[PDB]
Parts: sequence; structure tokens; C-alpha cells
Amino acid sequence: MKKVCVIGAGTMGSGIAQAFAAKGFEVVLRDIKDEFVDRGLDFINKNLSKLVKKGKIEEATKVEILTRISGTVDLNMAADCDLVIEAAVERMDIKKQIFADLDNICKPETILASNTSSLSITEVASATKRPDKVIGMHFFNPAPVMKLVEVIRGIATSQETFDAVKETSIAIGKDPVEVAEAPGFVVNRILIPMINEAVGILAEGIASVEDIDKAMKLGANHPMGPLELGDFIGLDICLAIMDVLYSETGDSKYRPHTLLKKYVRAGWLGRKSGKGFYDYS
Amino acid sequence: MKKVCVIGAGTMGSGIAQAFAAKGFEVVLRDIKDEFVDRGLDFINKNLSKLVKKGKIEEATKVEILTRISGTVDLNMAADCDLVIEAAVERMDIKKQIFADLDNICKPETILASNTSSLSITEVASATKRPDKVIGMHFFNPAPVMKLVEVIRGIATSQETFDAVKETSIAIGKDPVEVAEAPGFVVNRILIPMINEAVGILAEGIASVEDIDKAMKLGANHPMGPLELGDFIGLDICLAIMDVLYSETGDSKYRPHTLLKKYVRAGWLGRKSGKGFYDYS
Amino acid sequence: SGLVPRGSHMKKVCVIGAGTMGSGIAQAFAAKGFEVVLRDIKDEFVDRGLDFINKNLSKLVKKGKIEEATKVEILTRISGTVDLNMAADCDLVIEAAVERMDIKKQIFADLDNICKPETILASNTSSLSITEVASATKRPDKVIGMHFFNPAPVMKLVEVIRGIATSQETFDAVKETSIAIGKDPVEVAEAPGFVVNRILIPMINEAVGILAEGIASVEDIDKAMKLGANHPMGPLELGDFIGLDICLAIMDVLYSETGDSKYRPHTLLKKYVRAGWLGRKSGKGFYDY
Amino acid sequence: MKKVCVIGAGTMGSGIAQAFAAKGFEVVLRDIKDEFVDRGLDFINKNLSKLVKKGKIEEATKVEILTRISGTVDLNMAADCDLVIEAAVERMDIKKQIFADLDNICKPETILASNTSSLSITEVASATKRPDKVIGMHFFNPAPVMKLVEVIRGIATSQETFDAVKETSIAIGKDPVEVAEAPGFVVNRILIPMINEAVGILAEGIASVEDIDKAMKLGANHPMGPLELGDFIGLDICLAIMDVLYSETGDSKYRPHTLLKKYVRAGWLGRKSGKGFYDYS
Amino acid sequence: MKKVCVIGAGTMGSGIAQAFAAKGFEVVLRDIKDEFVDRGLDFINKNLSKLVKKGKIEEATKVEILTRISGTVDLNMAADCDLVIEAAVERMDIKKQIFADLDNICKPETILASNTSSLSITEVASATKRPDKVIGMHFFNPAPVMKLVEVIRGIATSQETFDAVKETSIAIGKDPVEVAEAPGFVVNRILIPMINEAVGILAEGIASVEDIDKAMKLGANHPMGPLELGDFIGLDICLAIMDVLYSETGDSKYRPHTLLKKYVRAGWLGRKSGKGFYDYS
Amino acid sequence: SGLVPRGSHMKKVCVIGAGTMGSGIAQAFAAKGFEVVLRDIKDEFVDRGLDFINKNLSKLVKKGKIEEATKVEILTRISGTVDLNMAADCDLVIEAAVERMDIKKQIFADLDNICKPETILASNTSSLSITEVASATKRPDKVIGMHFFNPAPVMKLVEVIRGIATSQETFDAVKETSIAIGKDPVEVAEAPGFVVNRILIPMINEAVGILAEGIASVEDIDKAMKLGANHPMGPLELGDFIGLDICLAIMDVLYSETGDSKYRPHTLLKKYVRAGWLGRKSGKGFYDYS
Repeated sequence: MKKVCVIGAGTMGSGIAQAFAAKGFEVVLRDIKDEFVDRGLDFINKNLSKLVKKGKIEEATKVEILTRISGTVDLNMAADCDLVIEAAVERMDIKKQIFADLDNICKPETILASNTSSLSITEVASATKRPDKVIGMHFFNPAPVMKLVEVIRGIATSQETFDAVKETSIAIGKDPVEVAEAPGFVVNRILIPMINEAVGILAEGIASVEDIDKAMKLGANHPMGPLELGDFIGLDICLAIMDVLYSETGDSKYRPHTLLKKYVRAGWLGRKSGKGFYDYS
Repeated sequence: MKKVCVIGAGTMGSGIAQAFAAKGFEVVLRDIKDEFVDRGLDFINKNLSKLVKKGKIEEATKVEILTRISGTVDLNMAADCDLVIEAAVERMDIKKQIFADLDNICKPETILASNTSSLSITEVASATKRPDKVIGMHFFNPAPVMKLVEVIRGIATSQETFDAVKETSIAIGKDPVEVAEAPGFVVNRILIPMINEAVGILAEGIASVEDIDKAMKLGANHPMGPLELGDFIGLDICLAIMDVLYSETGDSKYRPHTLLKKYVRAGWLGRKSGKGFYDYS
Repeated sequence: SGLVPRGSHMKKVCVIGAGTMGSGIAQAFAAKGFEVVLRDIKDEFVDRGLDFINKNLSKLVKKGKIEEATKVEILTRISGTVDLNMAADCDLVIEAAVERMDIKKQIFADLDNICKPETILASNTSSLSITEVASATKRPDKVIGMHFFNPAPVMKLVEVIRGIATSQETFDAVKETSIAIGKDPVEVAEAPGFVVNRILIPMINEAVGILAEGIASVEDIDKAMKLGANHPMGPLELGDFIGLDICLAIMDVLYSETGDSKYRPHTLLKKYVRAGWLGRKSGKGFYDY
Repeated sequence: MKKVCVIGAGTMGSGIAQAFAAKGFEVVLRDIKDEFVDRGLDFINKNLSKLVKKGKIEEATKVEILTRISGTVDLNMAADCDLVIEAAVERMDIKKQIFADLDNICKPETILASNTSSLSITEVASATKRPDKVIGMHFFNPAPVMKLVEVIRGIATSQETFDAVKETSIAIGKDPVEVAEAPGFVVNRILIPMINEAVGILAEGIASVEDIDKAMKLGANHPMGPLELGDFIGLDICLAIMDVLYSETGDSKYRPHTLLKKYVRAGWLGRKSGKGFYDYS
Repeated sequence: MKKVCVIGAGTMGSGIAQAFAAKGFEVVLRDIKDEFVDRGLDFINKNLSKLVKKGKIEEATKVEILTRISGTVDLNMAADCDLVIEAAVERMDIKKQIFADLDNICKPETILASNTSSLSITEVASATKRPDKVIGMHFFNPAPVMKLVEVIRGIATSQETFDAVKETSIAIGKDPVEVAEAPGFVVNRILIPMINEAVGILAEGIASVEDIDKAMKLGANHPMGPLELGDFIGLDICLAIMDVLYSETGDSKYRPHTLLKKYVRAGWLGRKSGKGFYDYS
Repeated sequence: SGLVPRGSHMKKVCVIGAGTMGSGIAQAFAAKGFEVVLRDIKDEFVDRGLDFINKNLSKLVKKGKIEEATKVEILTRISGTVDLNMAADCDLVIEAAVERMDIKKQIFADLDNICKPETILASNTSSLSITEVASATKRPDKVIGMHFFNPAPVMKLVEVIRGIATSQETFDAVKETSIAIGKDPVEVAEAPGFVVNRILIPMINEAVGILAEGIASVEDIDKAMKLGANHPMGPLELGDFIGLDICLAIMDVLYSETGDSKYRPHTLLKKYVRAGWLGRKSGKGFYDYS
């Protein structure tokens, strides 16, 4: 694998383009309108800057990397790629189209991956005629820095495909784990319900938000407490993941707490809005 | 606020006594037979020893510490204390008798406390005629080191009893949190189900134990993966907690996984037994 | 004996257990003309029931509800005893003992042997299976539940609990004599909570959940149900009135019997019961008394 | 507070308007067409007519009251009110647009309230720029007579706003209770599952509809049995509320019975159809 | 009862048509296009050809039967039919639309029946002014051969209507059972969760697909194992039935397995797609 | 030992429990050429077991499936005993005693001390944890489930239940021997209800729920399953045949282990059982037998 197309130039996709080019990959980068593309690369630049300034790298490089990334709106710039990675909108009917297109645009050895965290990789792969070569590559925010990628295997994902994607994840200095498609994969499945439990304790007046976080930081030696972490991830993001667990499994076990619903409804989503379980004023 | 009795010379009780003496409290240490008392004073002797074998402490306040800690089997030796802490075994029929007697044996001002994780403070207080000063003091193994204390308020626990125990927890260098009785308090209530969730991912073949633990470490920035963590706490202890959550709440959400039961049934309880989710040589 | 209403073929009743409910039930029968045998184990206990009935009848002569000479005639129709054999010729026996399947089964086993073939044997239990109890006898077609409501002499509802084996003829007879003592019987196929408790106690339990998440205060919960639903009492004070220990045990039974989490008792309700704040009877519940 | 606007001239809108007018408030009653406004005015006229015929008030008192009520189809007539109460259809996209216009129409002091039984106050509040001033005021049918109102605090509802709405409630001779937003508030939360439990008993052949209602009447000393009560509230309404409980909480505990579904699907909704659990021929 | 109309010339519709015609009933077979009606008539011709080829029926009995069947695109031709059987649309709004015209189109005594498994008969009957005359008639594939018919009563279906459909089920050589409308009736309600349970056993690595099926053929003397039975029915249909059971009852008990979902998402639907739990290559 | 099929390396088998299943299991091994030790607590029970076997074989003789002399030969390979020590040299022990974990652990612990290191110890339990039982021995790798179906001489299936510590070799040996006695074994990792009961008993429980809600009658429920799913018996009939108390006890276990309300036993099944209406064997369950 030498050339990579990353689709969707948002926070995640542009982070993913960085991570790859910062390791010698020829990176294509598509979105839907030149505006979006630019918001994207403009996003990557700001980031390298912070590193050059921190003296974690040398301007000389930033320039170099930024020349490996080639923005675009022509979907067809992917035909050439060895690996495509979609980090578009968490909406199924669209992923299916992007994927059915790419299945046609791209040569046969291309592997089509998705960064989705809550849609079925298996179902997306059914839109193509190469489901053996469809897979999940779940990055973590922020992508250039974070080591983990959950590589999500659809039920039809071949071993060849898994192996190549795993290899590539190592070439770019990441640390992949192997996951069979299931709701929430490994990390969200375990982490988010723990946040949901914390809000359940708070809601019952068992303890306060600060004592809950402290108990977790000190009791289980966690870096951040659950509620805090909730605000940091975003409570809407947390809510939507619980929703997905509940809806996929059909198990009350994963019902999101009623209080969480209320915070989200109020627009109190945490840090990104100045207010969640804590105040950011 | 000076004299402190401790019942139970197991790991927990012994560590609590040590943690108290270490800050200059007169400490009694009670069990039902010298073997245990000695066996516990013995255990203290070592940690304190393992300590003076680094820069940790001077051998002056090794021997100065063991001076403050006087061990007995004479329940009657508690009568003077300002605070008492039960760390005996998790049988309720027994904790009530322990607590009733102490109710007669002590001075009106004496506050009684338990270190239980899984029995109701409130129900225990009901054995006594001073519920207003019955409380929970939940320590974290190893007691001398771990800073957190969950102060568990029975429903009848007075705010004065609470404020005392809070002050005397900070007194001894700990960092208490106020918890109202409910199953699993805060830490266990959040953390154990997280372990339970990880076994469920393992059971369905989603990921391997190595990958599950690695995903949680890199993805959630946890110091230990949950399966490794369960092996460390002990899988029997993990299961007893989930049993209690399920039993107390009556909510299926907290049902212990079927695979976790099988591990415990095999005696594969983790580190202490040489085998759990991981093999320990 | 012609003082017993013609609608009821049965004419003699044994009540076993001389507690509150048992005294009350004997009083209700005696008041309507039945010869009543009232049995317990110690003479102390029987005598405690008889002058509990006395105390009640005394209260009625004082409000001019009945004449003093009528009270006397009623107490005259109730004969205390410890001899379970006195039940032998009774047409109906109502057990109002403590709630232990194993004791209760023994009583019914005993009675089944003691009593003539036509006798019907009834329990006033709230939470134990009539069918199981009937299986400890050789006349399960004559075993039945008769669930009275405290206070028995006043409250008109009787929840006739039919077992899987209780015969129509046995239900028909218990129904007519329930009417004959001025009660209003409903026909219930054994199931957890019958009707009243099944609906009513989860209502209380729902209320404590609202309280527990701080949705409303207890005063506002009880106020809301009284004004909004036109209930004579608010759920929380009603729980305090029934007894919170009693409420928890009923929810325990509903969850146990059905296996459905729907009926799990609230954590907070357990916690009040564990403090011993059982409501009115103990001076403290959701309200201070 | 002196001027009140009610949006919606159905049974509740009109009843609410009347209860305000009867106690000396000026009332603007608005709806989308004259014929609706007229209808609600007609409906109010009759109720008052009864009270005169019944010798509860005088023809004189009745014309006073009618005089304090002004009809209109123009939402702008709310610009000037201290309190707007919304009693429209239980649709969220609609309640949001109403509340958003009001936000722009009304003076900053105007409090915006909803008589909704099942939509989120918090979520409605979020469609405006005055969330501190959005609140739930839940009246019980028939509004002029029923004393109770549930004052529903959204999560950002100010203490000022609650205090005003409470004083105003007391001032129209009502009895207010404070309720933080939660599915079914207090009354529907207890009451409707009670009815739903009764249909479950019926569905399993445990007892007949007459016997069930009679047991609850004599056994619990209720004025109506649950089944005749469901027929009186309306079975469709009972089902919609069970639906909301279950949807909001995610807990199977509040799943509506299967038989209730079937009755509603038949159009056997209770008194309003001539048929529910009872026949009303 | 003598003339029957069948709406839908697909597999079930023409099966049901053939079943009636073979027993001497006049049958009108309607679909929306000549294309579809001919297809269904061809399908029936082939079935009756198979039967003469295997000497089950004379080739002039075949002729008699086809003579008793008229094709049409016009619902108006149901007008004088004594019984109409709808066997197409598994969409509620279209079913209601159809039942509503038939109600206007048909003599008053016409009974109107659905072959649906998943949609409420009661709800469908409500779109008509003759709900006493609306009933479920549930056939089993292949309709000419399978003897069972589940006769599904809406809550308003009358005894008379039930009795007529029972007697005519028997006259076409079938064996009716009386079922009060409820989710999955009898057969699907018991059978499909059997299959869904088998997939849960497979998912947990408890046994292999071959052993699970073997265990049920030998252990319970079933003709097919649950997993091959699922393949044979179609996993998309099994999943939809479980969706309905969960949807209707709101009970988690009937939640479809996560793994069944993954299979249907892959398009591995069983025999009909060449792959399900088994490979049919 | 020349009469033992060569496919089985195990040659000597001991069965513990002379009840219906244990003595059916003994008969199944003996009829295939194994020497069997049949052990119970009192001579009286052993004799009941031997007589049960005798009776089954006499039917076989009566139907001409076997000759009278074969019946007596087969009985001669079964040795009744109360001496649990007769197991010491056996290659395979199968426990089919009462369904009580405390008793079962004791038996297994005795056998572990008595028997040679090679002996494999199996339980026919349908409801207790194999793994938990194995923990009461010092040879858990050699502990296994061997779940037979009533009647054991005729039903071909055996569910072979591997505890978490059950070795491949132990499993392989049980599989071989299973095949050797004409059975068809399946490999089952320990889980509540294994395969068959897990699927089959909730079917029955679903049917009582249908009946309880007035959806269909018992006759119609069973008719529909026979005709509709091509089942040879309807589920309520089947419940009656198995024993309603057995069916309830299996749901209890399914619910107890999983903690999932999905497997809660229906309220009306509880009530039948409490009545003593257990099905065929009590003359009454969902059908009346007469």
C-alpha cells in the first residue's frame, strides 16, 4: 500500500490524512465542495504549526508532509488508491452510495474502509461487489496522535484484507486491534456505559459530580473521571452511542439515562458548549 | 478524635490500623484469636519493613508506629475509642452482633464504622441504638497507600457523624467522598460492570483478551485493561459484586456474565490463583 | 341457626388465628348470625382476640350503631378454643395464621383429616399460593382463598381466590356466604397480587422512585395523586399506613413469582425498611409520626 | 402577572382560559381560525351557563368573566402578555415553532409555558433564547374545576420563573406542585401504569373488567376503577402515555400491554367512542 | 360460500387460489398488472402439471381447476365474492387502502381476509365499516399442500364470521385453528424464537451449526434443525418476525440476536441467496 | 474385553445411580459389549435398576429385536454393587445420581481418590455446572458431561459437555466411546441448558404463555405446531410427556444462570406444577390422561 484516499475532510478525516502523510504516504483527499476541502487542509496546517512551534518537528517537514496531501472533489481521484478510508457523515444511505461508487471507480485490489463508529460495516459492504475488501478502520480523536485503531471486520471481510490493513496501521505507527463487528466495538461498548452509570448515580443523589469523578480518578486510578470525560467527549456523542447500543442489542441494559437525555436536550453538551455536568465559563 | 479501634486483622483491617498509627493515632487491633492478631501485626511489621528498606521511612517511625498499635481480643478494649471500624468478614448475621455489642460497650460519643463493600450500612445500624453515628468507611486495598475513602451514609447517619469521619479521614492523609448508601457505592458500581462488559465481549468472540485490554488502555488511557484488572482484583470478588448489584437492584442490567461464572467455578480467579483471563506462569 | 341468611347453605364457620384479621373475620360472621369457632394455639392469644372483638363491638354500641344487648348476642356466637378438633363439623374454615407455606400446609393437612368431607377450607393469605396449599390436602377442589381487607368487619370487598383445582361448586358456595355476610366478592384466578395488591402496591413503589430521583417532594407526590386522581390518600402516606415492610414483601413476591423486572422493588424502599422506618406503626416512614 | 394568553381553544385551552378569567385575569385566547376560537368561546359560555343555572354564580358574574376574554387568530396579540400558555397538539416540531415565534413576539418578561403531558420542556425551551423563562404548567381536565397543576421545571427553568408561575397558580385558586422534568411527571407516571396493569390482569383471565374495577373501588377506596377510568381518560391517550414512558426511560417495565394496543387499534377508545372496556350503549 | 377473490398473484396468492379452485370454488385472482396475473396463472399451471406428471390428479381435473379461475387487474371484480383474501402488501397503509375500497366495492355479506403474519387484523378492520366481517386467514407455504390455516380473529371479528371461515377452511381440506390476534399468532410466535435462540448458542461458541442442528433433529426429533430451518424460511423473514415480536410486546425477551442481524445485513439470507448458516453453492 | 468395539480404547465402564437414566445408560453400554458396574447406595435400588433393564430387554425379546439368550448375555455384563470401590479400575465413570451439587461433589471427590489416574469421570446432569463439579477433584481435565436422552438405550444423541478445564484428550475419548456404543455425540461448551433444553424448553414455556392469554386452546396450540412446523408432538403434549416439573426446573435454571428475564418461567406453569398436574406421569397436566 502506497497511496491512500481519505474521504471527508472533517475533524476525523483530515486528522487521518495527516497521520498518513506524516509517514510518507501519497494521500488523496476528497470532500464535496472546495470550501470543505480547504477548511480541511487549513485544519491540518494549523496543526503542524503547533508542532513546529512546540519544536516537535521542523517547518521543513510540515511543508514536506503538506505536499503529500492533494485536496479534491472529483471522487475519481481514488481510482488509483490502494486503500480508501471514508470518514463522512454518520448516515447509512450515503455511505452505501459512496461505497457503491468507489466499488466502481477503484481498481479491484483497492480496499474500502470506513471510520464509522456506529453503522454496520457488514451492511455497507453489501452495497459493493467486493465485501471481502470492505472493512472498518476506527481511529481515535485526535487521529495523528492517538495510537489505537480498532480494525473492524465485517462478517465478509477476508483475512487478506484484515492483514493488509493491520500492516498499514503499523507502517503509520499505529497499534491495531482486531474486532468482529458488534455494537460499540470494544472501546465505546465499555467506556460509554460507564459514563452512563455515572450519570445514573448522580441522578439518584448518591454522590456529586466532583466526588464521582474523584472516586473514579483515585479509586480506579483513571486519568479523568466519567462525567468530566462525558463533557470532554460531548454528551450528545455519548447519548447517541448509548442509543446505538440499545437499538442494536435490544437490551435494556444499555438504555441511556433519562438525565443524560435532559442535559443534551438543553444544549448542555459539555466543553464544546461551555456547559455539561461542569461549567466552562 | 484520637483513639481508634479496628476489628479484623486480615489484610484490610491490618492496613487500616497501620494507616491510622502512621499519622499518630492510638490504635487498638481486635480479632477472635491471637494467631490472627499476631498474624496481622506480623503483616504490618513487613510493609513497614519493606518501607524502611527504601528512603520511605526511618526505622524510628517503624518502631514508633508499632508502639501505638496494641492488639487484643478483648472487644471490651474498644470502650474508650472515639471511632471504631469493623473490617471482619462479610456475613450480616455476624456484623450485626459485632455492632450490637459495641453499641453497649462504648461511650455515647463513639462512632461505629464498617468497611464492607456489599452489606447495607443502614441495616447494620439497625442492630444498634445509635444509628445516627453509624457510617461506612470504605477503604481501598492497600489501605496505607490508597488515598480514597468512600464515606457511606446510612440513611439515619447524622451529618455530624459524617463531618467527623470526613475530618478524620483527611486527618490521616486520605481524600474522602460523600456517598449515600446504594449498591456498589461509586467505584464498584461503575468499575465492576465494566469488567463484566469486557468478559461479554470476550465471550462473543469479538476480540481477544489481549486486544480488549489493549484497546481500553490506548483508547481510554487506562493503566490496566479490564480483564487484567479483574484478574488483579480477583474474579470471585468481581462476581460477588455483580451478584450484589443484580440482587439489590433487581435489574437485569447488572447480571454477571455466564462466562465469568464459569471462570470462578474452575478456581481460575486471577493472580492469586495463578490463572484467570491470563495465565500467570 | 335460622339466623343465618338463607342465601348461604353453609352455617358454621371456624376461623383459625386470633390476630387482627382473624378476630375481625369471626366478628363479621358472628355479626351476621353465624355460629363461629375461633381457634388459636395459646389461651392467651384467643383471649386477646375475643376482647379485641369486644373492644370493637363496644365502640359500635357507643356510636349508637348497635345496641349493647346486640353486642352481647354476637360475642355469644363466638366460642374460643385451642382445640383444632372443634373445626370438625364446621362447614367453612378460614385460616388467618402466619404466612409460612410449611406451617400453613400442616394446618390444611390436619384440617383435611379432621373435618367432614363437605367442609371448605380457605386461606386469607395475600402472598402464598392457594394451589400449593391445596396440594397438601386430599380435597383440593374444596380449597380456596378468601382474601379479606382490614378492617374485616367494615371492609366489604372479599377477593375470592380460586385455585387451579378449586371447583365451581366450592367457589359458588363461598360467594353466596360472602354475600350473606354483607360482603362484595370478586372472583379471582390465583395469580400474584390477585387484583388489588397487584395494581396498588406498584403504585406506591412507583412513587418512591419518583421521590428518589428528586422529581418531587413527598408532600407534592401525595398532593398530586390526591388532587389529580382524586385518591383518598397519597401513595407515600398509604405505604406508611399499610406498612413499608409489608409493601416491600409484596413487591418481593411479585418479582419472585413473575420473574419480571417490572416489579422490582425500589432500592430506596429497601433502605427505609432496613432502617426500621416502616411508617405509622413505627412512628416514622416517609413521614414523621 | 395580569395578562395571560392561551394558545389553543380546544377543551383544555378554553378551560384554562376560563379558570384565569374567572379569577380576574385578562385572557387572550388564540387559535389558527376563527371557527376554533368561536368554538372554545361557545364551550366556555355553556360551562358558565351551567354554573348560573346551577346557582353557583350569577348571570352577572358570568358576563364579567366573558368580558375578560378576548379571542383572536393572531399570535402577535401575545406580545404584551405576562404569561403565555400553550395547549396545542402534542407534536414537537410544532411546539418548537410556536415557542420560537413567541420568543420573538413577546416582551422579555413574558413567561412561556406548555400544558404538555408528554413532550420535553427542556427540549422546547431550547428552541428559544429564554430557556430560563420556559416552564411546564400542567392542568387537569376539566381545568376550571380541578385544583391541581403540575409545575414542570425544565433543567434551565429559573427559580424566578418557577416562583412566578407558582404564585400565579395560587392566585387562580389552584394548588401547585413542583416537578422537575421527567417522563409522566407525577400523576400520569403513577396513574397510567396502574390502568395498564389492570389490562394485564384482564388479559390473563384473572378477573373480569367489572370485578377488577370493583376490587379497586372497594379495596383501595378509589372513586373509579382503573378500566372505567381508562375509558374516561381515553384509551388512546392512555396508550400514548405508556408509549412515552417506555420510549423515554427505555425500560420494559412501562411497556404497554398488548391488549391495550388492540383496543385502541379497534377504535374502542372508551366513552368518546361509545366503547372501550365497557359498552356505553 | 362459493366465490372467492384472491388479491395478489405472487407465490402465496396463487397458492391460495389453487387451493380453492382445486376444491370446486370459483376464484377470481387479482393483481395490479396483466404481467403479474399471468405469472401467477403460469405458476399454478406448472403446479398442476407436476401433479398430473406424478399421477396425483387426472389431466382433465387439471383443466377443470384452471377453468374455475379468472384473472383480473380490477378490484371491482371482487364485488359479488363471498370471501376475499388479500395476500400481497406487507405494508399497513396499502392494506388499509385495499380493505377500504373492498368495503365499498363488495356486497355487505362479503368477508374480508388477510394472509398477513405481522400486521394487525384489528387495525386493518378499522379502515372498514364492517370490522365484524374482517378476519385473518393465515396460510402456510406451499398453500395447496399445507393443511393448517391459522384463523386470526380481530377483537371485533364476530363469531359468525369466524364460523364461516372455519367451515370453508375445512371445505378446502384444511385444518383451522382459532387464534385471537396477538403477535406471531401461534406458529411464528413459538418457532421463530427457537431459531433466534439457536443463533445465540452459535454466537457464543457453545456449539457449531452442524451440532446444534443435529442435536435438535436427534434430541427433539425435529425434521430440520433450527439453523437450516432459518436458512429455508429466509433469515430476512426470521429477523423481521422477531422485530415484530419485540416491537409489539415491548419485551426484551424477543430481541433478535445481533448475529442474525449481521447475516441479514450481509445478504446471506439462506437457501434463497446461496448462503446463510450453511453454504448452498 | 474382546467383545468391546475396537474404536473405543475404554473398555470398563461404571455407572453411578440405578435410577431410570443410570440403568438405561448401563444397558446401553452392556448391549454393545461393555462390562458395566452399576452402583447405587442400597441393594434395593440396584435391584430396581437391574429389574428395569430386564424389563426393557424382555420387550425387545417380545418384539423380536433380540433373542432371549442375548438378553441374558447382556444382563451378565452388568454387575450390581453398592461398593463404590468397584469403580477404581474402570476407564469411564458416569454419574446419573440426584440433581444436587453438594452430593455430586462428594461422589466426584470420592471417585477422584478411588480411581486410577486415567479414569474419566462424567456426569449426566442436565442442570449443574460440570466445571464446578470438576473443581472438587484434582483431575478437572478428566471431568466431563455426558448428557444422554431418555430412554438412553434408544436415543442416539449424547451431548458432550466440556467444562472449561476439560481436555481435548478427554473429550476425544468420550466421543470415540460414544460412537462405539452407537451414539451420535455433539460437542458442547458448558452453558445453561446446553443445546437441546435451551431451545426446547423455552418453546414449551412460550406455548403456556399463549394458552394463558386465551390466544389459542391447548389442542389448537399443539395442532398448529404439528401441522405448521411439522413437529411430531405439540409443545404442551411434549411438556406433559417430559414432566411439567422437569420443564419448570429447567427454566428456573436457565433464568438463574443467565439472569435474563427472557427465560423466566410462566406463571401458569408454576401453577400447574404446584397443583401436582405434572403431565402423563400424574395422569394430568395440560391434557387429562385416562
